[PDB]
Amino acid sequence: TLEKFVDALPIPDTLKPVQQSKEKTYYEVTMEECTHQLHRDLPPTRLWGYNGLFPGPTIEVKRNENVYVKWMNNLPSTHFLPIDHTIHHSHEEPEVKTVVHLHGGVTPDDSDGYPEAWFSKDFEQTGPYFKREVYHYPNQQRGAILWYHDHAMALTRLNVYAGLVGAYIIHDPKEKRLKLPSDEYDVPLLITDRTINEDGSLFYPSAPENPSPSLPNPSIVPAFCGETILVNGKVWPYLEVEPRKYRFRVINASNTRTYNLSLDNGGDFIQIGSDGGLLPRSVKLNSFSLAPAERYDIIIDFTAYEGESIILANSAGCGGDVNPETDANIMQFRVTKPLAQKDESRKPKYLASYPERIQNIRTLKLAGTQDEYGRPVLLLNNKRWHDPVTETPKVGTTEIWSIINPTRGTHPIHLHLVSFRVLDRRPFDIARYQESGELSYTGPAVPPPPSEKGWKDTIQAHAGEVLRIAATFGPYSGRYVWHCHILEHEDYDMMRPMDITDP
Ligand SMILES: [Cu+2]
Ligand SMILES: [Cu+2]
Ligand SMILES: [Cu+2]
Ligand SMILES: [Cu+2]
Repeated sequence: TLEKFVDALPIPDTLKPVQQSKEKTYYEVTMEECTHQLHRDLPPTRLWGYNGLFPGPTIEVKRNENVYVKWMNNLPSTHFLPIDHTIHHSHEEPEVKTVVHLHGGVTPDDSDGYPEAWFSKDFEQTGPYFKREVYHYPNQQRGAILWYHDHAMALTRLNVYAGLVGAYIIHDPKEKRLKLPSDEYDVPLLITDRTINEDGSLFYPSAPENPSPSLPNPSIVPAFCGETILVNGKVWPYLEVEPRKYRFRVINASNTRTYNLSLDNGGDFIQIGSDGGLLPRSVKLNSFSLAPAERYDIIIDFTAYEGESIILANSAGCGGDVNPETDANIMQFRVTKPLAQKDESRKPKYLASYPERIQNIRTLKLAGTQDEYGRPVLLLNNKRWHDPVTETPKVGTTEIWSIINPTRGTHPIHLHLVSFRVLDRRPFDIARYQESGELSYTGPAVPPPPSEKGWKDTIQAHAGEVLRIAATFGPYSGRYVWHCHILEHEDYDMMRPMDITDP
């Protein structure tokens, strides 16, 4: 049992380009097995990290900066986490496959990290949709918090759990005039839950509880809940802050876990941004939900709290009620850093302008069948990944997607390429829907909360509700994906191709 708040929060260094001109910025990032200490009292942990770091280096770019990243695999030929060879069928494929997805990137399709565009060490073998070694990110999109992570077919949950996550921030110079906290007062917080063995090794389950002797071994599990919470690669850390305003880029980089965050003194956050950038107006919040892959861009004002220790707390359980001594804690702010200068930052109310013909309305069901071993296989609209593509929006057109969730839990649905607006949620009769396919509403539609009135790319589709979103598909055409971002679901098999067409 690990003592909370004994290690300082690491802040990943910002990556430096290999080459840079006015016309092009070129980066190199190599996936490496590495070892890092995750807590004062733990032996160092074997991890996989981008440039050997966990989290990977923060990448900072400007809006419209012409950026290239050569993501390279220099990993061992065998995994250290348990592979289930039964969940995917294919010559010999390598055991360790990787591909990097820039989550939220407005990105040409062959640079988006398609799950079948994977590569092994030194690109020796490549998947059937691989086109290029050096990914192109034109960054023609709103300032926002993005993040990058592995997306390889049938291995995403393992490769991400291993450590392959990092932040990517797009800065729009037109927002500088808002005077939001910046530089050292603008800090990413990548939250990852983990279970760690006494010898410092990562624990990831090789089977569910009570496995039959015919269940494959290893077997995928449908959800993972870590015993410990890390921020920026350290267990239950502390951060010393100045008594002033900070901006935090809060990223949920966990496999399954949803957080519900608050400050233990009852203090408020100010939300300034969602996945897709600044909200139209700042939103004062006492708490917020944060499902896998969601980002909240927030201001915490420590001005009136000098000397205090304030816990970033969590009320959401994972596989049970939250434990006050463990997963109810994220990190600890200590307002004990002297002011380096006057706080000239602002927490303005007016942040951005607010968020068209409906070409199509797609009705989509979240469901799942059972495999020959009795395991649940989670599916989008009862199709497998490999089935012919059905979500085929036309480029430059707007659609409404109506996501029906008759399952017992929330699924955070992510669409690549685009960000979208949230229209509403509406409860329905689950038994009736399961029995007949008939959708009968048991309540009026509810508009999104203020947090969800801007632009999103990953959205909680709660149980027994229809969620409606609207997106304009573009600016690129090509082969992308949409999926549940619970990685244990994604990999078996809650992920579908999404082809944006250009007739
Ligand atoms: Cu993602
Ligand atoms: Cu994505
Ligand atoms: Cu799911
Ligand atoms: Cu994805």
